[PDB]
Amino acid sequence: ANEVIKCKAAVAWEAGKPLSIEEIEVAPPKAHEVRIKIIATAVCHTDAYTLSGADPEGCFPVILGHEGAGIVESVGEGVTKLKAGDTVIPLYIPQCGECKFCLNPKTNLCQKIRVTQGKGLMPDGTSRFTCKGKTILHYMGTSTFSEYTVVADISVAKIDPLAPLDKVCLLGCGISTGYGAAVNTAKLEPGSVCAVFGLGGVGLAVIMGCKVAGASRIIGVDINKDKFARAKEFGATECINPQDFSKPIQEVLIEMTDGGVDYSFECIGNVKVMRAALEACHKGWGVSVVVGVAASGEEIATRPFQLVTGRTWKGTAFGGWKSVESVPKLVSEYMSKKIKVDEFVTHNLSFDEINKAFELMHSGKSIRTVVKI
Amino acid sequence: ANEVIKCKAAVAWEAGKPLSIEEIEVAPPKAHEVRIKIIATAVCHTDAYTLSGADPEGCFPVILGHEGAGIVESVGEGVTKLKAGDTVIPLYIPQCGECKFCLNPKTNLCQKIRVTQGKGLMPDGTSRFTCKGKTILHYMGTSTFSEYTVVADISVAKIDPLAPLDKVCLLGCGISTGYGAAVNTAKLEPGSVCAVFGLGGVGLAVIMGCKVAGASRIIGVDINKDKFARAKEFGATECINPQDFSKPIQEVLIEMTDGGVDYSFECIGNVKVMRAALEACHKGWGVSVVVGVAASGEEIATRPFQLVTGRTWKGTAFGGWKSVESVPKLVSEYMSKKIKVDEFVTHNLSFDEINKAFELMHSGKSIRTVVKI
Ligand SMILES: NC(=O)c1ccc[n+]([C@@H]2O[C@H](COP(=O)([O-])OP(=O)(O)OC[C@H]3O[C@@H](n4cnc5c(N)ncnc54)[C@H](O)[C@@H]3O)[C@@H](O)[C@H]2O)c1
Ligand SMILES: NC(=O)c1ccc[n+]([C@@H]2O[C@H](COP(=O)([O-])OP(=O)(O)OC[C@H]3O[C@@H](n4cnc5c(N)ncnc54)[C@H](O)[C@@H]3O)[C@@H](O)[C@H]2O)c1
Ligand SMILES: CCCCCCCCCCCC(=O)O
Ligand SMILES: CCCCCCCCCCCC(=O)O
Ligand SMILES: [K+]
Ligand SMILES: [K+]
Ligand SMILES: [Zn+2]
Ligand SMILES: [Zn+2]
Ligand SMILES: [Zn+2]
Ligand SMILES: [Zn+2]
Repeated sequence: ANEVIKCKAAVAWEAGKPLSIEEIEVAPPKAHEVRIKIIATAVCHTDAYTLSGADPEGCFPVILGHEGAGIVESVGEGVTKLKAGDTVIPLYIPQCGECKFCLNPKTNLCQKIRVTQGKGLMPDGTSRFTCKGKTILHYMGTSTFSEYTVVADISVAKIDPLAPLDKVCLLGCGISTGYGAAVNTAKLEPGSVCAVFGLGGVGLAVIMGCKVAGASRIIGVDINKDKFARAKEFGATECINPQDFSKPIQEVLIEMTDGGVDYSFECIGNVKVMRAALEACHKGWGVSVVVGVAASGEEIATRPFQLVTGRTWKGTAFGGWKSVESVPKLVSEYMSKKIKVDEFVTHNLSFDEINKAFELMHSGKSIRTVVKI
Repeated sequence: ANEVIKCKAAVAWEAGKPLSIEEIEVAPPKAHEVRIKIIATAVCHTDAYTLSGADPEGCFPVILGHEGAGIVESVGEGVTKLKAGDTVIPLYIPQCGECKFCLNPKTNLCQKIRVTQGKGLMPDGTSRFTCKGKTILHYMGTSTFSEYTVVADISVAKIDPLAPLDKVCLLGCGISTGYGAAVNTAKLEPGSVCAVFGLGGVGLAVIMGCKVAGASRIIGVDINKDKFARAKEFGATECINPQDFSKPIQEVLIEMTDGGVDYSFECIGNVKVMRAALEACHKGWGVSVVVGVAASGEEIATRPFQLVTGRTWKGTAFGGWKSVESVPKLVSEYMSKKIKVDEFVTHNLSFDEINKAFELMHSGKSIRTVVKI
């Protein structure tokens, strides 16, 4: 029988405060739920955004984390596709395969459990986390900052049992998104001229995707020149710092590409840079893809003339990958050396030092920090 | 030998005043130029905007008009594809077929003569119009408000001699644009749910295109309910007036379609409605195409969230048709009865009554007025 598990977890008691390593209780999985033992997890800007209290959708107390990889500890009633021991990756974008969205080839945004997930609850409307007598909320349907988490069965990707979990946990978000933005959303053709704004883990994954697709030019853009070396290693043909120019970055890109790039990607979350990314696109056929998540309230803008004269403005969520069916394949692409993963890991920490990952992220000195549970 | 031609034309001496029927001189065609005898010309809000004086690029004196059909009166040196007698349609969007744009399948925006055309001049930098001792400027590279006009040899579509010129003159603008917006820019699939904002000639052509593509639902939107009857005749499954609802129009549409439309088309030129059109699109795969030409300086806006969650913002110019090769085919589709043209004509006038065409536009009681030269 599946019992209540007593384990450690990094709890976010309140907005604006660091995470606290607490002893918590994890209820057994109910019908169509899966309990997972998290082996490794990474931290992303989104976890920090929610933690800051700036996220109008954020609620506390809560167990954050959405970039993890683990092993199935037990499954609830009705679950047959998964079993104890399976190697998996929690998914914040599920795939029920039955809804209006899963049935449509043009999207990956399953809506089956979005309502409850937004409230930090399981599909049945309750939470499996408790701590010191209080209910602790789930986050993005994953809550990877715990030794053991419980997710909806449609929020799980079964992967290659040989994949090193302290590496593939990154496919839970950043890598997959940037890579998918290039090959799924933009679908850039061989020989394309591209520009990538923001050279963090996401931008690097975009560059990686542009190289896989055979781009002829990949121009990285970042105000932090320390990001350049790794950008080139990933495939950037050149990097520029908007701070070195006196004219708008879009004019610079237009100037160095004889009209503008074929595809641009904003991987920062700056509405002003998003406009520049669109305007840096070549007249007639340029396509700009928004990947960054802007603070709530912020709006993007430009003159309709930009679209009338040929440019297209797109966006992407988790690289457009239908999660459950795609993630296993991304793991296989990693195992076969088609895509990189290890190269995104810049720092490693133990669970007790989880807050240092947030510090490294804000010091701007890391791409991705993997936390060993 | 080609001599100077004295003829009648509707001259716009200054902004904010009615066109003046004058006698003018039309120089012969220089190298790579074609002089055309205009048989019929229509009028649309773009001609009126320039005349209003609100166009930051409107210069006077000028001979307006960009919707025409006629016969080649004579050609200049080096012109061998066209000859006197050919039936043709002048094009404000040329097709040199040799520039980077004409060679790229994703666009129809030939740039070979845009600079001079924008200055109301032929490619050689001069004008062929004179009147009362004053040089008169060309307009949109067509100047169809004259018995005779001269245009670049790459601004000409050779069409079926049997086509009725007082009809196909509308294919030089509105009809082609709306139709193309649906089948070239949107490329909507059979069964698509569509919304068309603005039911003028452009919107009706979009509806016509949606029907040809096999759209399942076509919702027409306009603040003037008198535009509804004809919209339904063209294929709209229903029409709604934004004024009849207290909620923003995009909220009404989302409600009416269980999520939003698959494709929306803005055929007005109102940035606020352009935003509504985008937000009225369905999450995950919705696509909005801006067809309307907004006033200078105005800009469109929305929250990047809209793009990140699946929507796409596009625009179109002359329906994306590579002008020289497409117009003849569009004429053929009309001849074959695949598309409508005659149904767009709401009024007919003689050349001397040309100003009345503008009066009809202001009263909002016309789609297209055809002026017989
Ligand atoms: N759409 C999605 O599904 C999805 C998925 C994951 C992440 N994201 C978003 O992607 C964005 C990037 O994630 P990340 O982990 O790579 O973040 P990151 O902070 O590590 O990288 C962002 C980079 O932007 C650079 N930058 C900041 N201002 C700049 C400017 N004005 N011009 C050029 N560069 C500038 C920074 O130096 C940094 O290197 C974030 O907004 C994240 O929330 C979106
Ligand atoms: N992109 C192109 O290549 C291209 C080509 C031709 C025309 N255009 C532009 O297309 C637009 C329309 O051309 P047209 O000939 O059909 O003009 P039109 O005036 O005949 O049509 C405009 C319609 O929009 C309706 N309308 C006005 N405000 C509205 C609102 N708030 N909500 C709903 N409907 C509203 C008007 O009542 C009218 O029925 C103009 O901007 C024109 O310049 C663009
Ligand atoms: C770590 C980055 C995660 C941010 C995810 C961005 C994806 C937005 C889609 C969520 C909205 C929806 O599913 O209806
Ligand atoms: C009849 C009015 C239509 C006016 C056309 C609007 C399209 C503007 C695009 C300009 C073309 C270019 O810059 O190459
Ligand atoms: K593509
Ligand atoms: K399409
Ligand atoms: Zn992340
Ligand atoms: Zn689903
Ligand atoms: Zn017109
Ligand atoms: Zn050209």
